[PDB]
Amino acid sequence: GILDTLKQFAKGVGKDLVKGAAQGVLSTVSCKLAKTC
Repeated sequence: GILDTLKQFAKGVGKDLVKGAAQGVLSTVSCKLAKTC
């Protein structure tokens, strides 16, 4: 349903964030003075 629909994309504009967190990691996170990575 609609309540699964928004959840699907949310659990994907959340994977992209987990992917964004899972980018460097230490290089990005440490590099993340003002997100210069």
